[PDB]
Amino acid sequence: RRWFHPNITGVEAENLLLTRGVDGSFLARPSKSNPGDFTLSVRRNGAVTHIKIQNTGDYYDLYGGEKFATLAELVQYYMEHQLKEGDVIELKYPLNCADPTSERWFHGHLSGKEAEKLLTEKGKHGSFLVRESQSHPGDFVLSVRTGDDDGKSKVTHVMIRCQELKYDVGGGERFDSLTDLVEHYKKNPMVETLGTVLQLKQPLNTTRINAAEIESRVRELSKQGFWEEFETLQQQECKLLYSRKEGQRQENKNKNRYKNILPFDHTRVVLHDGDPNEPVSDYINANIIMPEKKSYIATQGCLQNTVNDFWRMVFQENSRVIVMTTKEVERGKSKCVKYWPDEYALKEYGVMRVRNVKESAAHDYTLRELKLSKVGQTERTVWQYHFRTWPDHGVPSDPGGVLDFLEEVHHKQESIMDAGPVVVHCSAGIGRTGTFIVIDILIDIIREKGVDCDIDVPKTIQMVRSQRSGMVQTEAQYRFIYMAVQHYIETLQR
Ligand SMILES: Cn1cc2c(Cl)c(-c3c[nH]c4nc(N5[C@@H]6CC[C@H]5C[C@@H](N)C6)cnc34)ccc2n1
Repeated sequence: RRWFHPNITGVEAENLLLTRGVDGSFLARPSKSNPGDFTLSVRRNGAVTHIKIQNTGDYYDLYGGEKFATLAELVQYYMEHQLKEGDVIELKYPLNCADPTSERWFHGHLSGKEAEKLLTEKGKHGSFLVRESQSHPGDFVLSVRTGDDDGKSKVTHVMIRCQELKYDVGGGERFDSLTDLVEHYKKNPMVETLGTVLQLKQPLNTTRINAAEIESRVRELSKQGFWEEFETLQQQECKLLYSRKEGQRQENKNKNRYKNILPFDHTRVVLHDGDPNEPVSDYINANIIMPEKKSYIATQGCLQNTVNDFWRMVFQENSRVIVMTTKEVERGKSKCVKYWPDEYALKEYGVMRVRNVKESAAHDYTLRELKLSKVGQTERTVWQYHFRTWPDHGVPSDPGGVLDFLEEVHHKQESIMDAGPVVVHCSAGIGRTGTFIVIDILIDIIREKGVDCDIDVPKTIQMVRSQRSGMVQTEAQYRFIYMAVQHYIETLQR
């Protein structure tokens, strides 16, 4: 993902493309002044075009292009394909960024003893970091722990010289960036004169906190670090380009809200017992999310033609609780089509039958008590929690309403013996959906253990993002997750 440049200006972008690129060269970059705006900058015919990519919380919307779950999936699509102003714009040659500050292992500011302490306390064999030299202004230091799991372990420091914007460990190959240097010694470890192999197995973990000390961390990230932690998470999304072939089948194209926002094959919900008189009846744009007790299905808002599939899914998976994350309509646009009957009414949805027994309004949500059964047979109650007050852009300014909602959703789920996964949906089913599920996982840990458990917010998101594309869309959602955790801890504290 070296084609993303976190700290580049528009003019820097043009200059790089003109001086270091050719026709078909391209890079992506943030706007500083605009929080979820991105720019795809592309060279064509000796000039540079800039293409806006907007993300308000639900998807990356490329101007004159499609909607995507991640910038990595966006770039892969166009590099393997179609993008137009109405002339075609080709993405051929990624223009690679040398900037180290979005790498997990980069801690510019760290001193020598502080890096030793951190590796001593948090680190294990093969834990490493790169820091700026304090003794040699402009050089870097590689600091690596090796040993058993005393004096059976040690920290080694390797000096990294910077000569003419190339990095080296004192001999051999000179690398054009610290990333290229680290990737080379990750793959081909340095061996000390006396045998020790300085293996670079994992970056030092600096994001795992004890839950009690959330307020400390939020304060620090608020000085921001929030943006820096988030971009470092985003850099890792290139590890998550898993196959989505079932969703790409012609038979399944019009079962997807957005043609290119698709379920990973390895976690998609497979529907059995379908209409035998219809070719592909096993597909819904939905994934199982298994925290790595309570599981989830993350899915899109229904289309007219997928409402029947949605109820087949709820019934098959034994789900008893549905969370809806959007109004039916927002900004005059359909965000989640109505798939339930009016209050007191009864409807058939293919082979499934649903009664709406009772609706109950709360401040931030409406609860619908639905009864689901198969025609001709099986009845169970499905409790649908329809969150109604999420703003149309951005995130809520206070997390109390979301937390009070998830607390109630949690207790409903826990009250029903052997209930299946909690269904969480609407819109594309990645942004708000991913935000609600992550908050839910984190608060669950804390509810079971207490204020003195360890959480790792970015680790948790990456784990959920490995099970559905782009779960948690924006920096604002990312910040909102930390705020919700912070707030939960305070209400529990006393
Ligand atoms: C499997 N897995 C993936 C993970 C990722 Cl992506 C992170 C993570 C996200 N953002 C970070 N920011 C970090 N920080 C700031 C400040 C210093 C350090 C480095 C970088 N300069 C940004 C560290 N880890 C992270 C943490 C745990 C993970 N587990």
